[PDB]
Amino acid sequence: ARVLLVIDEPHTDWAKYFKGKKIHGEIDIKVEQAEFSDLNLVAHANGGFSVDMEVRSLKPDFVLIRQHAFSMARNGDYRSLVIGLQYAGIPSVNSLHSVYNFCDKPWVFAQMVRLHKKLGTEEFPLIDQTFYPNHKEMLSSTTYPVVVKMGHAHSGMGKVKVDNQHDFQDIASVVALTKTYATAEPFIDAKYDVRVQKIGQNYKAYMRTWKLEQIAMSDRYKLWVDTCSEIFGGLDICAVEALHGKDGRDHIIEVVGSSMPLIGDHQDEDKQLIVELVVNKMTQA
Amino acid sequence: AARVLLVIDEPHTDWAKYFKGKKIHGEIDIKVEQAEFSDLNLVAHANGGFSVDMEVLRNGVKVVRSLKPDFVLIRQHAFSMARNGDYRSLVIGLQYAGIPSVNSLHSVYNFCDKPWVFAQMVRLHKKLGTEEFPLIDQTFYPNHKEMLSSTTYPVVVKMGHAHSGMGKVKVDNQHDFQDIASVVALTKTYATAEPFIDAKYDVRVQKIGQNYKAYMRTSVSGNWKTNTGSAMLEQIAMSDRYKLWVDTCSEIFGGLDICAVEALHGKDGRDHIIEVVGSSMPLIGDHQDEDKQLIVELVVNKMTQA
Amino acid sequence: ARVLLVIDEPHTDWAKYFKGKKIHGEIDIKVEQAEFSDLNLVAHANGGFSVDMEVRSLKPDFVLIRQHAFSMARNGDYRSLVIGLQYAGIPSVNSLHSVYNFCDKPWVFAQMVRLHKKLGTEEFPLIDQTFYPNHKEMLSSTTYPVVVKMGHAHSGMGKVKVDNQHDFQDIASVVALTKTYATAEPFIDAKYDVRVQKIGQNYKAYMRTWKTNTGSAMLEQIAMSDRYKLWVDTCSEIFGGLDICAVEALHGKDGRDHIIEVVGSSMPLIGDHQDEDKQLIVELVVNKMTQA
Amino acid sequence: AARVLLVIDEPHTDWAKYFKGKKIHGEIDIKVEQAEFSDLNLVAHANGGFSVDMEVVVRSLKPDFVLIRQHAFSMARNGDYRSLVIGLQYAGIPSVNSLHSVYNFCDKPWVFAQMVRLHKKLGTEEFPLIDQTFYPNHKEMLSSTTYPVVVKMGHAHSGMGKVKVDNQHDFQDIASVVALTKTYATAEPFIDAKYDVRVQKIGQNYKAYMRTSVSGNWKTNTGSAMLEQIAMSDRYKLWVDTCSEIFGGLDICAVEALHGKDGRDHIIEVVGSSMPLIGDHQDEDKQLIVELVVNKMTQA
Ligand SMILES: Nc1ncnc2c1ncn2[C@@H]1O[C@H](COP(=O)(O)OP(=O)(O)OP(=O)(O)O)[C@@H](O)[C@H]1O
Ligand SMILES: Nc1ncnc2c1ncn2[C@@H]1O[C@H](COP(=O)(O)OP(=O)(O)OP(=O)(O)O)[C@@H](O)[C@H]1O
Ligand SMILES: Nc1ncnc2c1ncn2[C@@H]1O[C@H](COP(=O)(O)OP(=O)(O)OP(=O)(O)O)[C@@H](O)[C@H]1O
Ligand SMILES: Nc1ncnc2c1ncn2[C@@H]1O[C@H](COP(=O)(O)OP(=O)(O)OP(=O)(O)O)[C@@H](O)[C@H]1O
Ligand SMILES: [Ca+2]
Ligand SMILES: [Ca+2]
Ligand SMILES: [Ca+2]
Ligand SMILES: [Ca+2]
Repeated sequence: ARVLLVIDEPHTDWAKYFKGKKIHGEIDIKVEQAEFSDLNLVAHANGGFSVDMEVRSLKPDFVLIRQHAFSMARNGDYRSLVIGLQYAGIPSVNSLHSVYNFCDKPWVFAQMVRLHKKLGTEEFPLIDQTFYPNHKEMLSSTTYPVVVKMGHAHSGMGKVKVDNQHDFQDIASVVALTKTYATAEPFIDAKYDVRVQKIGQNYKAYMRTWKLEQIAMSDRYKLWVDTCSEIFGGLDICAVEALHGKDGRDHIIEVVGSSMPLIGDHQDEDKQLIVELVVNKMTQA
Repeated sequence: AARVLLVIDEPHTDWAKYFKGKKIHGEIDIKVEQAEFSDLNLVAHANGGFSVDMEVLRNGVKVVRSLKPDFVLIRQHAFSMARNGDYRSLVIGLQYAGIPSVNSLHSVYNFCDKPWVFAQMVRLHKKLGTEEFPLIDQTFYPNHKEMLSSTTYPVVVKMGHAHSGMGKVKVDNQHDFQDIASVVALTKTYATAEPFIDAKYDVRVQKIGQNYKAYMRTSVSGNWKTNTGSAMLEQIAMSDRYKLWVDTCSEIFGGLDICAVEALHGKDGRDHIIEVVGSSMPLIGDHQDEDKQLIVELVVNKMTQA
Repeated sequence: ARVLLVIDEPHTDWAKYFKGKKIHGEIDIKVEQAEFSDLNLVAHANGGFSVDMEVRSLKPDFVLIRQHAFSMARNGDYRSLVIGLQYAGIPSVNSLHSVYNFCDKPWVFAQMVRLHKKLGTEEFPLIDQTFYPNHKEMLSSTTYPVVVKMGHAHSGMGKVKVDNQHDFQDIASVVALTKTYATAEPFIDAKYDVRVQKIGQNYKAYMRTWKTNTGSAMLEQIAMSDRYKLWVDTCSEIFGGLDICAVEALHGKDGRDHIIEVVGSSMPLIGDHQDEDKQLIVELVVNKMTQA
Repeated sequence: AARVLLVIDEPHTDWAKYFKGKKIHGEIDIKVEQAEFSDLNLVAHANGGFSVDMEVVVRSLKPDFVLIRQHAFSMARNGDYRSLVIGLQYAGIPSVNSLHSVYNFCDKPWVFAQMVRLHKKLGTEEFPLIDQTFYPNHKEMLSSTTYPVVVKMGHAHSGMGKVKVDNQHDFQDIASVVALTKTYATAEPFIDAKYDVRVQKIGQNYKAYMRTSVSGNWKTNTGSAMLEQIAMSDRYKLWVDTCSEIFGGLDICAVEALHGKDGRDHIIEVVGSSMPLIGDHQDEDKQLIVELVVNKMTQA
């Protein structure tokens, strides 16, 4: 029986979705589930290794990662477990390589910058964004308001709207206390934001209208996510988020990996899709 | 043999000049060494032995010269949560070596957490009452989790331990407060929130030894932070009111030789004390040269007592 | 009913030890107990405040601190809670001031360095320790072996025996990764080590028979000498006074004593009089609460 | 319009000297700008605009290329320059080694993992990777099968954080120290080495040096030691060739291995473009690096 470790919150019962699924028609799949916070491991270059949960130990043959491997908030650093999993040679979705490299939002943005550079604005409208290695480079902005995003954090954390020079200077003084990097980008007066996802070969576009209706995929939206899905060796599960300004201009602000939240009326379909995806990946091994 | 005095301060002020010709007991000369925290290190032995190492730029070659100070004057902030602003171990080292200081090393170490110092003012306020010691209403949050909301807006949020306006922001509403709380989570430290005061001006009452001065500061750049941007300073008369403020605060942590009390003066006529600073308070106004001389007098007298 | 918050692990049922105890003869005492890791609070300059536990909230009239307030190990920093309690103006044992100042072992040691300078080696034999603000000052050592103690940690953590120059250099390079200070001191070929404790006005001395801290060891309560009493009485005066404290010393095979540390109100209770010590602590707390 | 090359290296090597007279496509000049990570900062815009600020006066530049000779990360205070690497990539500035490999080289265990893969593929005979155990944090550090071992704490250089442990009691003391570093660590068999070897590869040039101590230290990079260049073998060529393909390709790299007294080799690490130049051919290596960079610059 093949052991699949799914790093995810307890709500979604992954064992339920993998129930009955078999590799090559007879190799059963056992599902072990737990959050990053309850895991630890030890890996040997020789191949031996063990993942400890809660305390029960297991040896996953594969891993599905649905949780953020890193957050600059307290207790959110799980990079060393990602390193350990890679060290033990365990295959995963998304790839451990992409997971590790997704641990710095500006590092992932840089990849889109390169994409934007090749494709041009009419094909890939990447939002205008500025990167600051530290607060010392934060002096002012061309226009206001702007959205400042501090360090590497999720669910709105560390993201503030700044309406003027004085406030910017204050916010910059706060970046100094985070002792990390930050970005600033034009605040978009949005009519709504859209997220284009891609799981394996399935695509879906959702329209949500400061901080849900499924729409039709377009060739434009497909290009956005197809191009983004190729970074860091390829992302099996990813999505592109863009803001649609009242003036009709689109602005791509981010690309998410395998921890992207499932949304809308089809969360069930998407989980099954992820299951189909992981089963196929496990099959090849 | 000359007594060695180490002054920890930025190079803008040349203390050697101010201590020139000052003698202890009339015949002992004072040799002044000066440097910033960033260029200092030391080693201290329980038996009394010790050495202070100072990095100096002697013509391109980064040279380290060691000294054995008999006394120390601390004019720089020993701690800041900004990168490279943590000099607490040097303060511990100086105390470990038993070096006398101004202000006392004990007070300096205990001044490394603004809310910890503020707690002393809270005690003094419960004791003296609002009429005589109008401490501002402030709330202390050990971490971001307890930052849910405020009774009134706008509020001024002060993150961790920092200076010169660093880490302080004005928040006008509930939604913005929640965003700021999420930022606090990224600083991974404590934070305080206090009522934003529409101030006519702010004032600072200082006490150097037995010399008192009060200054009023007004912004002329539309900065609610009057220490940020150009502003106007006006020295004002000392009052019994101002004197009580700095006298009572000057007694904390065993006694502060150099200290000051900052208060905001509302447009509605109400005063609000927001902080007491130690021996690293910036000299201000048009009497800075006098204050430096007052500090020499104080230090020389403290050195004589040893 | 006065509320007493006891910060300690659950192995000790403080509610039981305080059961029946009343202040002034009629005011009952309500005991709330929890570890630092399960606590949070909010304090206002106006006197308002709340301590949140686990989630249930309380308003302690007094606190007894039995847990280390600071450790450089991950998750061990509770200094902000000690600041909060002081900000809320809550009385404590030991005093919150002393607890805060005990959060840097070398800072505490510095107080003993002064006592030693006043008393003299014959009265107060403080061990020959060296303080390094950071690793850059860690070059060598007069003698070997030495014991290096990194940062601020407990129960033997971060402490290592170093036998030679080269090993010292390697260990110094590790201090660099801790990004904090460290101390070095002569390794004592100890016959045994002793701990002289003082809880209120009750004194006890125990002899324990290289880290007698780690693994199985034997304890023998020994007589208090005036010498021992002097060590703990003087150390008990630092930072405004310690209601609970103990001095640790190493006794070398050559007959010499070496004081290596004074612990505060979170000192572990040891030997066979631990129940009595808890009872002495209860008496102490009740006396303190009565005066408020 | 001369091309700007920013070299991130310490003042010792005068890179401008080595690039003097070199021109792209025959006529385009190359201006060399040099500085250490500590004296650099920058700003990058998604629109392409950007600037590098060097404390020389705070002069600012717009490198057309970058050569990185300095470690981008160290867990010692002030050794974290990862955000500058991210910044350079955000600005889309070509580099040697690739900024991608530089960023991924900021965790020794992450790189070692790559060498684990190659070992699984190649076998001990061709790729004798040392027996190493990775610990995410001090909690899994219970004991060792054999002693003595070498504990390598977190991510650091020049011997920092590396200690020899001769027994269980000492392993536990060191485990408690790791707890204080609040990071990962690895443990590996201590090798009674006759000497240790390093096989380097710069572009298409290979070299192999052997180093042995003479100051009494097991860390032969600490104290007086003797270096001796030796002959390249196909065994060595395989080592550096295989590792040079990781993270999209390493322009400059080397594989370090220990040669036990029992005759066995043990590979312990692969370094990137900030590997120190050793031996009697440092001038030649700096020249090979100039050629490599000139070529890379030519292609852009
Ligand atoms: N530049 C901008 N202009 C206007 N609104 C913005 C901008 N950037 C972000 N927002 C708004 O803030 C929301 C959250 O921003 P962002 O997606 O960066 O946060 P996040 O922490 O990555 O979110 P989550 O983790 O919930 O995916 C966006 O959905 C959008 O509504
Ligand atoms: N609650 C407040 N309401 C109104 N203005 C405020 C408030 N708090 C601070 N300010 C303004 O900002 C200035 C700086 O604030 P504060 O003194 O707290 O910062 P700081 O970092 O300690 O600065 P410095 O080191 O210059 O003392 C005050 O002098 C005042 O002008
Ligand atoms: N200099 C020394 N020479 C010899 N043995 C020593 C020395 N320092 C410490 N030890 C031994 O190690 C034990 C624990 O060391 P120490 O008390 O410094 O550690 P700790 O972390 O404070 O421990 P605990 O929290 O148990 O008090 C001592 O009781 C003694 O047995
Ligand atoms: N397992 C081991 N057994 C024996 N000697 C070892 C072992 N690991 C390292 N050494 C010795 O220590 C030296 C330095 O170790 P290592 O290369 O791990 O350190 P480093 O910090 O990466 O140093 P550098 O950056 O100079 O490469 C090696 O050259 C070798 O002589
Ligand atoms: Ca998002
Ligand atoms: Ca102030
Ligand atoms: Ca102890
Ligand atoms: Ca190496």
